[PDB]
Amino acid sequence: EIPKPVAPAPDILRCAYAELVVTDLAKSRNFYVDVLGLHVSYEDENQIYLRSFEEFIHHNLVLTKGPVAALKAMAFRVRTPEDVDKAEAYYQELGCRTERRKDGFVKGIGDALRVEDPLGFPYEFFFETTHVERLHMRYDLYSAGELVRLDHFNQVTPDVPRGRKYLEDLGFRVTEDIQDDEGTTYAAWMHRKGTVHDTALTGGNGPRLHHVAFSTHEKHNIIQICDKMGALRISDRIERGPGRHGVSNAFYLYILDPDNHRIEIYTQDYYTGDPDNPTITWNVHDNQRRDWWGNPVVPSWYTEASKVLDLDGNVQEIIERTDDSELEVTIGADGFSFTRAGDEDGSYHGQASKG
Amino acid sequence: EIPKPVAPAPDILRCAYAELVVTDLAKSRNFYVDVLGLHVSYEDENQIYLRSFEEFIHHNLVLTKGPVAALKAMAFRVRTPEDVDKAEAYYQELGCRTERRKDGFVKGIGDALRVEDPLGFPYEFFFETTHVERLHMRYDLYSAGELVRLDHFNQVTPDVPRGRKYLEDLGFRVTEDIQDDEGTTYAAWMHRKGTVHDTALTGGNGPRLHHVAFSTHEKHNIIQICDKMGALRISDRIERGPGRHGVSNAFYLYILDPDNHRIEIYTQDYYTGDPDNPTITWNVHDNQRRDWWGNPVVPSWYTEASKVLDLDGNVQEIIERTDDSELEVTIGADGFSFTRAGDEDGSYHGQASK
Amino acid sequence: EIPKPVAPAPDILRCAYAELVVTDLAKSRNFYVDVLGLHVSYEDENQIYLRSFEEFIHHNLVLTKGPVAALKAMAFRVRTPEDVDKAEAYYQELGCRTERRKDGFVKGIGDALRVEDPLGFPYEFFFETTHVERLHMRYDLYSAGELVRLDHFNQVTPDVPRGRKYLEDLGFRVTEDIQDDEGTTYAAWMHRKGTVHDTALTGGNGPRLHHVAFSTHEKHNIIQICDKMGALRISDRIERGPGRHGVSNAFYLYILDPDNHRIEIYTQDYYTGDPDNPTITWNVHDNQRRDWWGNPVVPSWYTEASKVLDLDGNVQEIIERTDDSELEVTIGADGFSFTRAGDEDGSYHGQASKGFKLG
Amino acid sequence: EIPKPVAPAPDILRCAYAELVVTDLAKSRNFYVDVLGLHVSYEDENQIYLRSFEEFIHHNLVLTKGPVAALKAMAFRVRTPEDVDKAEAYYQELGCRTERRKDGFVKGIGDALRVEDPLGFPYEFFFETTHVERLHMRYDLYSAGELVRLDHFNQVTPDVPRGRKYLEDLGFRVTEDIQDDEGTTYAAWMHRKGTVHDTALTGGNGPRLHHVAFSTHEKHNIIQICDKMGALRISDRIERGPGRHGVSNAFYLYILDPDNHRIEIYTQDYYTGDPDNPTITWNVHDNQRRDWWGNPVVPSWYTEASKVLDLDGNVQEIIERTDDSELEVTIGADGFSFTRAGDEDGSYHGQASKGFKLG
Ligand SMILES: [Ca+2]
Ligand SMILES: [Cl-]
Ligand SMILES: [Cl-]
Ligand SMILES: [Cl-]
Ligand SMILES: [Cl-]
Ligand SMILES: [Mn+2]
Ligand SMILES: [Mn+2]
Ligand SMILES: [Mn+2]
Ligand SMILES: [Mn+2]
Repeated sequence: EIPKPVAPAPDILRCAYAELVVTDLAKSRNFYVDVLGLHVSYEDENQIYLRSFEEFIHHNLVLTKGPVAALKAMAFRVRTPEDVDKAEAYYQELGCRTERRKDGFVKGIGDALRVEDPLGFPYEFFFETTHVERLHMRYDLYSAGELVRLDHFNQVTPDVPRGRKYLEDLGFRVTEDIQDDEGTTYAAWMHRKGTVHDTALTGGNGPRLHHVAFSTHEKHNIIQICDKMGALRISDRIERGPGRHGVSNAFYLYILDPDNHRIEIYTQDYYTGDPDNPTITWNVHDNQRRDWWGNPVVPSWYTEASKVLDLDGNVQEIIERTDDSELEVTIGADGFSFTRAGDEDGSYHGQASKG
Repeated sequence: EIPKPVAPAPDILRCAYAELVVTDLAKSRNFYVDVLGLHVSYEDENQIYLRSFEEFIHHNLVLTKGPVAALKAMAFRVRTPEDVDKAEAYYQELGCRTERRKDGFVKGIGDALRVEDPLGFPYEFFFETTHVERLHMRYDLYSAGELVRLDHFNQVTPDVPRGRKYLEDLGFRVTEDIQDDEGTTYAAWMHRKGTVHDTALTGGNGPRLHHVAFSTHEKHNIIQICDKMGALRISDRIERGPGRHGVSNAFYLYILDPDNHRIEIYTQDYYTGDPDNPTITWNVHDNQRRDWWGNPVVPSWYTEASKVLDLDGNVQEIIERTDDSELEVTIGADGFSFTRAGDEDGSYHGQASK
Repeated sequence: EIPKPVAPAPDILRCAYAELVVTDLAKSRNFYVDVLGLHVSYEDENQIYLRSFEEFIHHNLVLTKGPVAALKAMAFRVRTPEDVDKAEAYYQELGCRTERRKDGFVKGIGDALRVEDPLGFPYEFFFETTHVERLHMRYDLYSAGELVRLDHFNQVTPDVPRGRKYLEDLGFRVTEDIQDDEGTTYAAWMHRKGTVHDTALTGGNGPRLHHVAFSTHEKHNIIQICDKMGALRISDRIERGPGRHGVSNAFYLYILDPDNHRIEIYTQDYYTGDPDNPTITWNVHDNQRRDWWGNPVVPSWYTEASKVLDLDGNVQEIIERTDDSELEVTIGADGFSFTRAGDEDGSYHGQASKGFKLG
Repeated sequence: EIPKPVAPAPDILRCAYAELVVTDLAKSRNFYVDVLGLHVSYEDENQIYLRSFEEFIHHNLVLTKGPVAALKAMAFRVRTPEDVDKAEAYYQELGCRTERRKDGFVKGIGDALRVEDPLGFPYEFFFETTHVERLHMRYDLYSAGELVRLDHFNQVTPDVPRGRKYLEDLGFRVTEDIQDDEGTTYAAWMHRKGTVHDTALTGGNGPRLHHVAFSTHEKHNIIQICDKMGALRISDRIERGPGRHGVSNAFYLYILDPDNHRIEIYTQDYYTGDPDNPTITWNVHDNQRRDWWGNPVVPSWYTEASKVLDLDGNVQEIIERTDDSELEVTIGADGFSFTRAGDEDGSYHGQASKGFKLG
């Protein structure tokens, strides 16, 4: 349904940064800098530019003060300056609204193209960026919970197959998905950089941003984030986890920022860079697909997500999913999940796992 | 109201082993050897004797085939042979039924006393045991989920202050407990060996054995047990966790064996060996007391536990707790918990967290 | 010196496998399977095919019985079948000997090109491979020392800049190097897959193979390998480490197989996939460049490496390095190393760090 | 030849704290607080009082400014106030100099006894101490290299059996030792608290203090301390390690403070609280006894140690060891070590393991 342009797709390297609108810059600074330990590349009264421990581009996260908390831009770095031209022609062919600024939208980025994409998301494509001191060996700064890289974005959208075809045309390769036996797709993960993903589509009402994810080196670094949150008596801002994912095989944690923006901490997925990387499809009723240990997924994880803005800074209208709901079919009143396919023992009827 | 005997208490070193009755020995062997990686000290068609990586006594766990799954004995090692005689005099004065076997009840244990204690639990006291190869440097045998020591037992009993005073008289020192402002005690942790505990009392219907706990070296060893259970498609046997405890500060996991005996995997609690070790009391409504990260405690954790046997091998009758229920006051319809004391944000009412 | 062909370079994905010749197959199997825990894809009386925990191609290591222990092939996977044709044309233009086998040189590989490259190394390029069960979530098999991926090769060659230019034309990008203030390059690291490297050049007499490297998930996995070697009373086969590298920032260990092939265990380097990834140059006299903690580099690490074979299976003759020796200028008799640039305190004159001298 | 007193020994709980004299209080503070992350209980211009993450007594380390860097006191906590009286009666019957202060020698300690013991060391015994906030759940403060407990002291003394007999009479139980086949003892480890040790004797010229040891939770915490020292460009202050010990089975690191006082970081030894805990005796020529991975022990580890003070604050005279030297018999020019007992393969003669000789 989204047509494949004649124009060549831009060569996209990876997810690079997100710009998030926040309502209280000081509260958000405390969360991202004092709790999570992200490093400040630049800040003033209106914005905070933050980067992970191993990054050399200017930033991985921009917090911009504004009236309505929302995603303003999800940015991907492209391989060459000429790929920004290619992006612009590609989205024009798709009949999408675009805006190009030779000196960038945010500090530390040069020539950049922002677009309202066919799923209603604000994508940015850029090459030029101000290099900063790469802190990868600054063990004098290293926190027990250190965030080392930006890993991926996750987007909520009502029609996953529609979105998947579009991202595949753009060069993303699907690595894992969740489907049922009746032709419904609930989620898909897709990559450029050779990890399990750079973005993912989660079926639900949208456009909304589900989360932004950062990596740590080791599993104990994620445990430390939880332990620190207990010590600060903000354990209520731990939403889900820590756990092992089924899809992706990564160790994970979901926490909530002061404006409820969801942040995932993630580590130790696998290499997907080969072009015949085997795709893995999970059944939606498999209770090890999201948490490998079978821990229940809290309904807020399925229902809550962040608003996204269009290029004028207004919130995008939400379009309702009409396909089956992953919440309803697994943990709702008529839901079902299994531990072992075909075994009644360890299955759950009309409720979540573990009691 | 259990009287302190005039006879001197035995000098208890530590928790040493449990004897669990299991209904299918082969299934049980799979779980404890093939899944959990415990080391075989002896086996035959009726029993399997198992030890942890760093143990030098004969075993930490005896699995005995029997008709009804139950705890048969929770055993403590005493300091000297003469302490077995002390234990016998002590429990006799308490009015308890005792049985002394000079050659032991199980293989690899010598002179031993088993008793039906004042709380209805089958306790064993022994000194003599057959030493075996201590495997602590056998990294050729080390598993990614390696269980390295036996850490503690946890007992369900209806009146916590009654049992606590009894265990204090026996020389156990309380390290942590959970109470409310009305003065109810819901749980207590107490030690001999200088860790947070050797045994613990959980308020509930009893006597029942809540769990036996083994320790690992590191947190990732516990993660691996979860990951392995996923791969074996037995994730339904993960009951609760993994988590960080409030009480004890240990990283933890609870899993269920084939007869629904609960095993805890545990690491990185703190030193309690000083006699004035500060005792920590948590409020029952504090949602970080059990899981520090505020994860909810599943009802089964409060309501399910193993039967225990008397010295004839019959199941001990159960006494209902009359004091307030921790389940009811925290996650029941009239329950509540808080993240920050006095703050409605982050509080849960008639509802568990998350 | 090595000219850039007009013919386009093949699109190389990653290092994929090495074929090592071994003298006693059972002894080598004991090391790679029983000690290190690699997974057997296939074996017979002549060869063992092994893969890492997360691999889905047929193998990462082939062990082949032969009279003389040596590297027979270092293999790189290319993006498409047509890239194997490109590789053949590209190396033919370079004037190199090449051999094309439509059904592969080893089991589990299809159409494959082997070349004697301009530096004397036996490279293989292929696309087609038999997929196997990817064991990445088989935690029922996971070892305390589990090797999860093949990471890189490291090659000993006398003229590092000559080889560096050749690999750059082939599309490898240099991520780090070691140089001095007098124009000498002692080593360079270069990648295709977006980690610090897929291969590396170490200055010395060559061609010889320095090592093949496998990665683990965490640092404790590497510690466990050491601990297990102690328990098996083969700690004499731990050559160097464990440590933190300066170059690459990875945690590491070097061990020696039964034929003295060196294997590295490696974890937690950083992302290099951006095309303007900053290139890091370390000075050869910086005592934190190889081991970040300043631990001395044992002389065998600089002097010993494996023979490599030509396409006929004969050993390649060794060409002597005439550029300065990293060993000699850092830990030799007239050597020098520093902890802090410009500070005499924490410097070493004519011996290694931490109170040691060359044996 | 130290007789067993008729007076009963005090009941000793554990090692509790050390008082180290340091020459520059600010530079020592940088090391212990800014580099190592210890927690300040009290400080002024003359002294800094430091504790570990899980401690509830007032301190584990007192840094006292003075002209000559040295150990001033190694303190053990006793079980009851009455045990301080017992310590006094015990050491008086041994004919040792004692000094008793009802209000303590350092802040946060009450009634305390210091003695110049039969081996020349300044021991303190106390019960009373000021309790402080136990930081064990303060994960808002927890550093990547967090030191969680004080674990042990290690003493250099010329005659190990003489010292060991005396400590056994004091209630310490030997867990491990190192000996040769001709009856020389090189080192012994001994405990009260149910870990491998609270103190240890290392054969050498003495009295000198070899080190004080702190524990971490996990192995990666020790790795971080090394990594941080590299980042701070003070890797020259990493003396030995990191490694796995043979004796004790603990993961370890040795670093040097600004006055060259040696600090060990240590984790994951085993339980010794049972009274028949099996001893382990290692052969001095076993190259896995100190480092299980066979890494060489730097000569400074055998030769260098801190001065100790008498009760007047003057340095104790040093007595030379007449028994054989562990350095000499293992890594010296006539030394040897083995990987496998009886096997020439993996053995080292007249040099250290891994390819080094003494610097
Ligand atoms: Ca020069
Ligand atoms: Cl998920
Ligand atoms: Cl709990
Ligand atoms: Cl290196
Ligand atoms: Cl040692
Ligand atoms: Mn995610
Ligand atoms: Mn427990
Ligand atoms: Mn390497
Ligand atoms: Mn020590």
